[PDB]
Amino acid sequence: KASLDTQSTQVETLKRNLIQLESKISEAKTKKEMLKARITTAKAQEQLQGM
Amino acid sequence: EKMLEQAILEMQEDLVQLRQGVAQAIAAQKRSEKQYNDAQNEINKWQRNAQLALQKGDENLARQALERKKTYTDTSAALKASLDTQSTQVETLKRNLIQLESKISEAKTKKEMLKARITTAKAQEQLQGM
Repeated sequence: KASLDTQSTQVETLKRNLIQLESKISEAKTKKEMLKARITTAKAQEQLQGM
Repeated sequence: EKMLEQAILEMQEDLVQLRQGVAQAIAAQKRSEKQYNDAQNEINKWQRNAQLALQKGDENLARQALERKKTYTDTSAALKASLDTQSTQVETLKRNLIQLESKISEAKTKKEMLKARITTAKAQEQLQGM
C-alpha cells in the first residue's frame, strides 16, 4: 500500500506532463507558421536593397 | 533493472547451499544421537554381562565390564556436550534461513518500487527535451 501511494504520485505527475506536452506540441506547430511569415517579410526587405 | 536482476538469481542459489549445510548439521545430530543411543545400548548389554559374570564366578571379567561402562559413559558425555554445541549452531542456521526467506520476498518488492521511480525519471527527461 505504501509503495502504491508513492507510485501513484509519480504516475499523476507523468499524466500531468503528458497533458501539458499535448498542449505544447500544438503550440509549436502554430509557432512554425508565425516563423514562416516573418522570414518571407525579411526576404521582401532584401529585394528592396537589391533595387 | 540490470543490477537488481543479477542479484536475485545469485541469492537463490546461495540459499540452496545453506539448506544443504543445515541438512548435514541435522544429519550430524542424528549420527551423534545414534552413537549415544548405541553407547547406552552397549552399557545396558555390559550391565547384563557384568551380572552374568558374577553368576559365572569370574570376578575379573565383571570388574572389566564396569571399567568399560565408565569409558562408554565418558564417550556418551562427550557426545552429549558435542550435541549441545552443535544444536545451538543449528538453531542459528535455521533462524537465518527463515530470515533469508523473508528477505528475498522483500527484495522482489524493492525491484518493483525501483522500476517505477526510473520510469518517472524518464518522463522528467522528456520534458527537458521539449
